[PDB]
Amino acid sequence: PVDVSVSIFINKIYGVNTLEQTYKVDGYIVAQWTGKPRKTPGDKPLIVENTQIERWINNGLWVPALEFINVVGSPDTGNKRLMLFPDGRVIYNARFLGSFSNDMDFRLFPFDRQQFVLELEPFSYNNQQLRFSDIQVYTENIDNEEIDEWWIRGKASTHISDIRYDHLSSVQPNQNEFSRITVRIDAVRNPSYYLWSFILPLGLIIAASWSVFWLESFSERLQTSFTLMLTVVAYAFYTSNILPRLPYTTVIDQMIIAGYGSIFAAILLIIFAHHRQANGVEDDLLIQRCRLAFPLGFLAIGCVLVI
Amino acid sequence: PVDVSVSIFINKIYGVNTLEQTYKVDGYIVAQWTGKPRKTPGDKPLIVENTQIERWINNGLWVPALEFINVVGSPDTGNKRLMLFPDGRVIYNARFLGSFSNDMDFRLFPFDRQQFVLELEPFSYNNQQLRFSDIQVYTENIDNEEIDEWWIRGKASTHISDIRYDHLSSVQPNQNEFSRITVRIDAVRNPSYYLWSFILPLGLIIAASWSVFWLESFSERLQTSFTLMLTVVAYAFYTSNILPRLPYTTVIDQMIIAGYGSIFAAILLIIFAHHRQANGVEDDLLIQRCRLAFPLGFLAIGCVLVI
Amino acid sequence: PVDVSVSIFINKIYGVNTLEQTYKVDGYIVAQWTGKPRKTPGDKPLIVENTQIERWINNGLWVPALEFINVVGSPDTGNKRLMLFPDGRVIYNARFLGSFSNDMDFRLFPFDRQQFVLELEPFSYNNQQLRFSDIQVYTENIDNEEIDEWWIRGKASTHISDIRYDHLSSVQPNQNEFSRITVRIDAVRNPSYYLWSFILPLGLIIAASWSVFWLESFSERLQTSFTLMLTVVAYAFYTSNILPRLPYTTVIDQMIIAGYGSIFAAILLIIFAHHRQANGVEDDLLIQRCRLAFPLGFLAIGCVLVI
Amino acid sequence: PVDVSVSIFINKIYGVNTLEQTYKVDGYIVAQWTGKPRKTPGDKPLIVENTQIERWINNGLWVPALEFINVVGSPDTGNKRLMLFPDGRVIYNARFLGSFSNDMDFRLFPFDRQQFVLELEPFSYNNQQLRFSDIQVYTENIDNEEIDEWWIRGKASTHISDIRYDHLSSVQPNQNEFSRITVRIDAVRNPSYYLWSFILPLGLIIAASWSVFWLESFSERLQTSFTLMLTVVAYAFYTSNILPRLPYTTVIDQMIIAGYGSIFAAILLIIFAHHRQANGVEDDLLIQRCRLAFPLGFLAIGCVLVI
Amino acid sequence: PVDVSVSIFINKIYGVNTLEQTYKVDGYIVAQWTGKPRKTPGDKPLIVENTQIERWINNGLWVPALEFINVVGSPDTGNKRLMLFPDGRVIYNARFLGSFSNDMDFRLFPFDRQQFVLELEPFSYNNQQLRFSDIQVYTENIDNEEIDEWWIRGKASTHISDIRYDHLSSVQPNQNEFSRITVRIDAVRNPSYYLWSFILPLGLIIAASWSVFWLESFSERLQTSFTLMLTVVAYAFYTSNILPRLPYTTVIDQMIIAGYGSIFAAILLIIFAHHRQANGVEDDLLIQRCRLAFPLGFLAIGCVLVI
Amino acid sequence: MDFRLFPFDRQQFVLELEPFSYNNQQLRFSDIQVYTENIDNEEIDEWWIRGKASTHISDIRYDHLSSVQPNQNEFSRITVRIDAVRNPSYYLWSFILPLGLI
Ligand SMILES: CN(C)CCCN1c2ccccc2Sc2ccc(Cl)cc21
Ligand SMILES: CN(C)CCCN1c2ccccc2Sc2ccc(Cl)cc21
Ligand SMILES: CN(C)CCCN1c2ccccc2Sc2ccc(Cl)cc21
Ligand SMILES: CN(C)CCCN1c2ccccc2Sc2ccc(Cl)cc21
Ligand SMILES: CN(C)CCCN1c2ccccc2Sc2ccc(Cl)cc21
Ligand SMILES: CN(C)CCCN1c2ccccc2Sc2ccc(Cl)cc21
Repeated sequence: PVDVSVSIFINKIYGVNTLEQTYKVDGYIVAQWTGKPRKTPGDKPLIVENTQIERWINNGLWVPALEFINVVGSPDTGNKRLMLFPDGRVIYNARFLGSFSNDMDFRLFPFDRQQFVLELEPFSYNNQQLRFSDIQVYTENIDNEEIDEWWIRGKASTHISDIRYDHLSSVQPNQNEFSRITVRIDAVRNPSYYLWSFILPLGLIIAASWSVFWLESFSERLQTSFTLMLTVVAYAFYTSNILPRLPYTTVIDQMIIAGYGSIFAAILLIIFAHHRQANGVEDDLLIQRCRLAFPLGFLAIGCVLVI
Repeated sequence: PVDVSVSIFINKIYGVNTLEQTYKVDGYIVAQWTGKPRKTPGDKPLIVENTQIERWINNGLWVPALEFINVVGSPDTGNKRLMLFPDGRVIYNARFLGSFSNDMDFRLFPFDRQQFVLELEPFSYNNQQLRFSDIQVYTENIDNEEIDEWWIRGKASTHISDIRYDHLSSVQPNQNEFSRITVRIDAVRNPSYYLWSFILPLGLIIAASWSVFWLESFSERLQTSFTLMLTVVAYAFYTSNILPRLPYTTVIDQMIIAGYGSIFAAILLIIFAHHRQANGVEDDLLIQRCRLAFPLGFLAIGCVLVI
Repeated sequence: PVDVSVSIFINKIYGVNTLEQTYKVDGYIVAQWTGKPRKTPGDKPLIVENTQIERWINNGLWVPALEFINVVGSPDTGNKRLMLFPDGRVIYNARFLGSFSNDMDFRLFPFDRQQFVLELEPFSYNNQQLRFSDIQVYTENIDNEEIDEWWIRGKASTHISDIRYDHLSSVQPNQNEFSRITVRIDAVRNPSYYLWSFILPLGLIIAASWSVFWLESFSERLQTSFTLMLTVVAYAFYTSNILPRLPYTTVIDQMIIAGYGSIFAAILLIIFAHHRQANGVEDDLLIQRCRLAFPLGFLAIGCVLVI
Repeated sequence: PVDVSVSIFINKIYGVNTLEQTYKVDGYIVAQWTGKPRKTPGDKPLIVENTQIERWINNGLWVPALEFINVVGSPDTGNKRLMLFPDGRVIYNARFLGSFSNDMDFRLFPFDRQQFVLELEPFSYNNQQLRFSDIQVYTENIDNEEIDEWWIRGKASTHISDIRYDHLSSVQPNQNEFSRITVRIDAVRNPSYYLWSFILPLGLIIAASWSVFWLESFSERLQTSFTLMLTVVAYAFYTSNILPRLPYTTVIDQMIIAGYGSIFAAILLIIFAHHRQANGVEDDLLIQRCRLAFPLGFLAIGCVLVI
Repeated sequence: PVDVSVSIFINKIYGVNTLEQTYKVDGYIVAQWTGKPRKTPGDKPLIVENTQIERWINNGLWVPALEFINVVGSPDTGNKRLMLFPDGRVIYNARFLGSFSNDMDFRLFPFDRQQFVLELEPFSYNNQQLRFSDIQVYTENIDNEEIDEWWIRGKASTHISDIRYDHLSSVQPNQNEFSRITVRIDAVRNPSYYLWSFILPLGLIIAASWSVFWLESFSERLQTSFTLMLTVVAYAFYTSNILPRLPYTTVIDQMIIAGYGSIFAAILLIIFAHHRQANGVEDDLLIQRCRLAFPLGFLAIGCVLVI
Repeated sequence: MDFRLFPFDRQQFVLELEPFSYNNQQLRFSDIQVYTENIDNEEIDEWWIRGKASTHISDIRYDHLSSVQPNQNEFSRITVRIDAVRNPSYYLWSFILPLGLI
């Protein structure tokens, strides 16, 4: 029941696809397993590069297909080599680049925590078993990820479990448990760019929105309101175009509704101030001095969005 | 007249293409059919992985090409294995990723009901017949589909019918019936994001549009109208850019016309109020108090949009 | 001089590319031609699927390369079969998906008439001749094409002509005429979406533009003009982004200039009204009552845009 | 030292890529060269289609790899045939589609002159020499290209020169000159669409910008300026999105700065008028009558942009 | 321990991908290494083109797989030839096009300095050693890079170092040092386009923003502020859409915050001016004459952004 | 230096640095800082530099008496090379031309 050692060198993780819940991983994979001894030229181990490998299989060299369970579509394989040893053992080494899938919650958008994962498992073998898994990452955190998009937190999580597959296990009674290496790296999004260039401007806009109450007239207030309205619609548009498209509301996306809100509540106040009067036309004395009472009310409701 | 058992494990449905009426499906397919017994090494069944399979065909192993009738372009095949059994039976197992086509009505829009479908049928065989179909989906609904885009309603819809193809059935008299497995999954779009972030803002915009009648002057009313106009055009653009492009009007798209409408109706009243007079310049007394009569008229016309 | 029968099943025409003058067509092609009789296993005709076909060619089976004259780049071929008959005749059957080219005039944009076309012709044969062509389309019109983008008018246009190719016909004296099947389907664009959601809003905008003459002041008129100016630029942008990019002016694109026009003519009038006077400042009495004379002049010029 | 005749049929030139300086060309290529006579079936020349060609090379048929020096990435080869003649001569014929590169100056912009080019040269042969080159285009100019994007001026430029490659010419002393066919067709951009739909609207906007001086007040003038400012920013955005992205300023791009300029110059004037006075607040009498002096100054500076 | 000479002809570097930190490089690679002498037809060296090469390996011709360490996905190989010499030496010559990865700091932005890099290294050989590396670039700078996006500063830079790979070096004791050629070209971004068309317009906008202090009223000042606000949001959108997307703030991106800043500070002053008074309503005399004190304060803070 | 195209030269000025007695002491990275400008003042100056920065840092074999120390005789050599063009003004304006007239 073959023991297989596996090593995964991860070279680059890039191009998240928020909508498809998808990321790209470039790296090498290495499998090692000891077979029946053989005679090699010299006694040096033998090297078999690319095209030559498939020919060695036509002569009964077994090389197991190891599938990336969580890759979306067959990956781009660059180079592959076999290392056939005189004492039997065999090393398969190949570089890969593949788009891998995992569940990704982006609802806390500019402040994400994500988990990029590789799942390896033999394509047709249940008593060929993954001996031990080793993942070699060569980076550093917190560091260059001001230039880079993501903050890795954890280093190395491995598993190597057994998968059941209870469906048509009568196709082969008593044996349908496959050996699955699971590799998972934890990462955090770099919330600098999105605050310094999206969160902050929106707040200033929402703040300056409240300055509508320091307009003297009423016509001034209500008319100006509509310009604020436009300002948000403009800023929502700017937001939507550049930010990653999703099927839920992000934190930024919530703040954008808060804008739409404060402004439309202003209009109501601005108008109800006018027509809650003692005569026909007296703006209600205290009410349009919600000048430093809208900011408080907004900030109070902006402390329950957090919890 | 060969019996073929089929099983389809569905791994992920993603990337709808509203314009092309198209979706992507990643999963495995398994075919089982009993052939002339053979000697396998040992008596254990024989495994034939990838490249090796095509070689077994060159020696007279028959393996039927099973076509995805409704796939748009030949799909990406990842790994394939044969399981040759000593008692004859044979298992073809392969992972696929393909862009599939089906009719899709998106007119409702953010409140969709769609039907993702697979159609399998042998490419050149009419008395080789699909024994039974089993589809294995491993998800859950109503559930994680706040993080996910779609709400599946049904689980398992199957078909296994006979297709006629009456065109040049004299090419082979009396026999042109192909066995077609049809698999169809029902799903609902998640109408959260689009309400919370598109429907609602537009309503507020349309609502605040009506507040034009609470402007005192006429110049104030008529001038402000044009800013409301701009506000809709802005919001139509924002809408159009982010939402899926289609060749018909969505619900949102109608609401956008309702905006364009109310605002232009306002303009007419606002102006007709001014010149429907007893003197040269008297704004008509009751009319510019359609303040809480436009909201009713719009809302009345917005309850016949539903039925 | 070989006779070849051809039939073309058209499964889907999708993804027009206005700039490249290009459309996508998914379907099957079948060629039939009678060769030297042969012995098949049993007496049942022999089936040769995919990879196996190329092997049968290495043994001297002639299978002509049929080229799609007007396909842009070699198409995606999915499955192919040979049907070798004991009495000689041979059937080639294969599914294709390809991006095809044809001349396409889009100057009447939302109200198009187009002609989607396939041109088939053998790649190296002049006395192998296309016997008869049959095209099998299974749709219906006027019908589901509210859900679908296009309205097919004609059904079946076929040709099968002979192409001259007079360049280096001394490479082979007296014989350079190739047999070219021409298939062409006529279709009309569904002008609903573009009217109900683009043409109409623009008209309301242009209409409301004229309401500028019902402003009392001159400062009111001239200033408001600049907001109208903004509105068109906004609406031009919205138009351009969503509509298909082209190298000529569409109908919509002209109407957008008509907007740009009426508004800039207003400014001139609005200003010329102010200074075409008897005293220093008298707005010319009749002129700023081109209130219901710009609409007529615009509508008069909008009845010569048609013829 | 083999003589090779070449003919290039150009079927379609489409999809310019302004940033990459890149275009697509679909067409056929034909190479002819006389070899050692051979026995053909019959005495009719022998036809060898596609896959079969590579098999004939395995038996010592020499077929020179002809490289497209200026193609970006190996091109899409559609169909290929050999024509083996009994008298020796051999004809290679294949259809190609490839993305070709050339230096492209887009600074003029909507009034471009460009030169689309093919450069052919053998990949490993210096005394195999391109006998004569022939290019077959079947179009017409001026004519259609109101429907088409480009105006071809010249017809046929050919070269067939010798390339030096002085780098490691000691790898093979005395012989490193390769025979290079050069084909180049000259074309002009169709400056209708961009004038009628971009150039023109911008001028009207810039013109209407100047009408700011016919506002009576000063507050009217200065405030309106900012709407003009917004108006340009709006139109700059519209321009940028639709027009081809570049790393230099186009003519349109300059015109857009001219807008930004006149409007900001207006602001300066409008304000300097107010505070260049004999009292505290007297708008300078002649200066705010730069009404028909800004138009002249702009048009004067717009006649030195040309030379 | 094989000596390998390498030459790299670089034809074109294009299509930077700011987000993925990625660039495209098309060129040829040449490897030369002297093997056991052989008999060639004639005594002329033998040429082996494309497909024929792979056949020569099946007969024991060793051709080392040389990997591009920093290429993202296996590159597009166009044509390849072997030049087998009678005296043993062998030349591998092939054209490639590949997307290569390198670290790229885009924070400066329109005034970038970048370093485009190739890393070549044998895929399975440590005592096969890269003798010497030669890179052939044929351009000129400062020069056409007004038409071209980038200004190359340096010419060459080579390395040829030894890489350790200390992970599972017990797989082969005492020998795991691979020979890596490193090529790096230095380049500068051409900051003309981004200054002349982005930096400048923004400044004029920000400058004209300050002209808000020369408005007479207070209602005029505060209301106009909101139009300036809109103007920046507009310009941010325009900026964001066209400029390369990044995960950090560019220089332009900072300037956009400076706009958002000055305008919101204006609002505060404009409002604080009104209610820092001796009576109920006296605008503070000196303060609203920060007319030529905001420009200075902004320019003072804009000289600490540099250092 | 090839001077056969004299008044119209292209030359390559080069530095080669390498440790005098060390093979596993290795030149980590090389950086060369030139502070000039071209085409420019080189009407006053004799030469026109074209390229800026060429570096190498290779390993030199020295296969002669490598048994003096078996298995280790590869020295780390920085190579720096600058490309330059001769200023063909003076020699044309004052030599080429007069001779043609003659
Ligand atoms: C600043 N350094 C974190 C840069 C590394 C960025 N990189 C990455 C990118 C996007 C999402 C997640 C990751 S994690 C990761 C794990 C291994 C390796 Cl080799 C690279 C990465
Ligand atoms: C929403 N949760 C049910 C998650 C499922 C998302 N996913 C999906 C996406 C778009 C449209 C339809 C579906 S159904 C489906 C069926 C099987 C699998 Cl494996 C994935 C999916
Ligand atoms: C609207 N119903 C006619 C549905 C068909 C639409 N479809 C189509 C799409 C884009 C452009 C032209 C066409 S025509 C056509 C011809 C044959 C077939 Cl099989 C499909 C199509
Ligand atoms: C009607 N005529 C304008 C046709 C020319 C259009 N087409 C083209 C497109 C973009 C850039 C350059 C060209 S030139 C050209 C040369 C040969 C052929 Cl076959 C087509 C073209
Ligand atoms: C003015 N000419 C130097 C243009 C250089 C543009 N091009 C380039 C593009 C993007 C990043 C780096 C470079 S460098 C380079 C090196 C060789 C060649 Cl062939 C082209 C380039
Ligand atoms: C116009 N500038 C090129 C003047 C430089 C002349 N100078 C020089 C002289 C003879 C041959 C080559 C050079 S290059 C060079 C590189 C660096 C420095 Cl610091 C001086 C020089």
